[PDB]
Amino acid sequence: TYAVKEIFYTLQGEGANAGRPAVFCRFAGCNLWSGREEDRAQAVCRFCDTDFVGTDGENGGKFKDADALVATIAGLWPAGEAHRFVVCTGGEPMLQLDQPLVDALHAAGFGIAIETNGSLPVLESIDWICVSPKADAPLVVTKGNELKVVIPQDNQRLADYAKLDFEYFLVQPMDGPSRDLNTKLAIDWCKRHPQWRLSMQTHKYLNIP
Amino acid sequence: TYAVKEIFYTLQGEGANAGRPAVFCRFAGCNLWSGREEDRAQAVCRFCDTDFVGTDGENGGKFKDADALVATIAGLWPAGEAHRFVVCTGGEPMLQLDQPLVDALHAAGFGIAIETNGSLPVLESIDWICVSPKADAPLVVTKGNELKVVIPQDNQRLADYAKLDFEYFLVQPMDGPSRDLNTKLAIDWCKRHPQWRLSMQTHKYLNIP
Ligand SMILES: C[S@@+](CC[C@H](N)C(=O)[O-])C[C@H]1O[C@@H](n2cnc3c(N)ncnc32)[C@H](O)[C@@H]1O
Ligand SMILES: C[S@@+](CC[C@H](N)C(=O)[O-])C[C@H]1O[C@@H](n2cnc3c(N)ncnc32)[C@H](O)[C@@H]1O
Ligand SMILES: Nc1nc2c(c(=O)[nH]1)N[C@@H](C(=O)O)CN2
Ligand SMILES: Nc1nc2c(c(=O)[nH]1)N[C@@H](C(=O)O)CN2
Ligand code: SF4
Ligand code: SF4
Ligand SMILES: [Mn+2]
Ligand SMILES: [Mn+2]
Ligand SMILES: [Mn+2]
Ligand SMILES: [Mn+2]
Repeated sequence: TYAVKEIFYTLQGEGANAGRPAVFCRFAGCNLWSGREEDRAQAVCRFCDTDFVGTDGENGGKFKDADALVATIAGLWPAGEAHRFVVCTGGEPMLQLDQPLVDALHAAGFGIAIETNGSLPVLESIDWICVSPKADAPLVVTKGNELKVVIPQDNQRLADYAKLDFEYFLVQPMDGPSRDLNTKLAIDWCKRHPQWRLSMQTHKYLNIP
Repeated sequence: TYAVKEIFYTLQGEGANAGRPAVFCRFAGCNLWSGREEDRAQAVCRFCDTDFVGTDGENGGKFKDADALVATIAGLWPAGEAHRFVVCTGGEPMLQLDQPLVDALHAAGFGIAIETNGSLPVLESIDWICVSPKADAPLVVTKGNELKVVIPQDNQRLADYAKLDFEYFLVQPMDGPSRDLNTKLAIDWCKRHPQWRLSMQTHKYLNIP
């Protein structure tokens, strides 16, 4: 049984796959923040820009089983077109994403990517694993496809992240009152340490979902 | 002997390698346009956003041999740092880029990328080949790493491009009086034909070289 905030079709705005068309499956609930504004100031993750509370969003609800969720996802894809790609996000998707859902998606010709905070173990049958480490949470996922670190955070040990087993290392400017400031920092960080790449939140520049 | 407009260190703003730190070596001169505004109206490629006329730009000039150019390129890279990466562009870089320069760059630990219009045969020892087909020009390069097509151009057979031997198929909005309009078009194209991914000129949004 799966609780989902919203499901929509658009372009991936972040990371190495930015610009790629995908269906976004936004699971509800996160392990690092309740999602209520009253708890934000005391949460483990405090900079979230997302509403993952409830199942009242576009195409969002409580789903019977795997097949029922896949039917909604596959129905948003353009008819007759291939290159099927779903991004599982939230919220923290590893609170709900299980092997039978992964298998049902693979069966429906989808490649599966995940946006996860790294605090939970992940299914390695997932095709694209994106980890965004929170500085005050434990990091148990130390291998994957891209490590997308939102900067700046306090207690952040940025250089240590580059010793982990990932293909791509990205820093992403923290959105908020200082997005312009943080963007210049991220750019500077990459030019000083070219192992890193800049991940822009392009969907906020294109004004698309 | 190489005629170079400008050499500068920044982030690659376009394509699959967007956000990646790179030295740009912008070669002077193109075969699809003289470079002067008087000729733009009757040139083969008529939408260029770049100045590639002359050798007066930053770190520009005429270079005695390959070793002199490599020295200037390597001197812009952060000291004691690896992941060396140069983007050869222009201008049409395949007018001047040859095997000695390619070998000298590799010997200096640089991975080589090229931005080329596809009208001239490329050196297949180049590590990243980006081809941007011009609709009214011949296309003699039909295999490479990424195919980055600027849309809309007239006489453009867009879907035909998808059947060429490339790894990534990107559409990039034509900048000009209709950038916002062309961006809407590009997004819509990718969502209709998800084999294609969106390529933004992110450096114009970050306001960086
Ligand atoms: C909303 S999270 C959902 C997935 C999971 N909870 C995680 O943190 O990876 C999706 C992505 O957006 C990033 N993100 C969230 N709030 C952000 C902010 N204010 N600025 C920049 N990126 C942010 C997260 O770091 C993560 O990479
Ligand atoms: C200036 S060209 C130099 C390399 C080569 N002459 C070519 O056209 O690929 C660099 C890149 O910028 C793109 N470009 C040039 N003018 C543009 C414009 N007005 N809008 C968007 N992209 C543009 C080209 O298509 C190419 O991919
Ligand atoms: N288009 C788009 N891409 C995204 C986001 C988002 O809100 N929109 N936010 C992040 C997410 O929800 O995983 C990362 N990628
Ligand atoms: N940062 C940056 N990246 C670029 C461009 C440019 O002008 N700046 N223009 C294009 C180029 O000159 O190759 C593509 N990539
Ligand atoms: S872990 Fe991810 S989903 Fe949870 S609050 Fe932080 S950014 Fe938002
Ligand atoms: S081929 Fe490239 S460099 Fe030449 S005019 Fe066209 S966009 Fe500019
Ligand atoms: Mn988001
Ligand atoms: Mn909301
Ligand atoms: Mn340019
Ligand atoms: Mn100029």
